[PDB]
Amino acid sequence: GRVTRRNIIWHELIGLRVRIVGSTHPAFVGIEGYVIDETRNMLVIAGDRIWKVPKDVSIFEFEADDGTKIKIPGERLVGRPEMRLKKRWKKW
Repeated sequence: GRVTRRNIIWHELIGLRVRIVGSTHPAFVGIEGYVIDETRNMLVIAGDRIWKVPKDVSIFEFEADDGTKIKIPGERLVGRPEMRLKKRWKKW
C-alpha cells in the first residue's frame, strides 16, 4: 500500500512488488515479483518462479502504490508481520 522508508518497518509487505537489489549472494540479485507471504525470517516472492528468500542477507526495493521506490536492508524487516506492526505504536 502507501509505504515509506519510515513506515515500512511496521507496514505489511504482502501484495507489494519487490526487487532484490543487493545480497550477500550475487547469484540472487535481480529476483523480482510480488510478495505473497512473509514469515519471521523469510519473504516469499512470486516472480517467474516462486522464491523463498531470507530477509537477513538481502537488500530489498519495494514499490509503493504511487510508484515510489523504497530500498531497505532486509535485516531491518526481520520478525513476524504481526510483531512488526507493534512498532507502529509509539511510547514517549
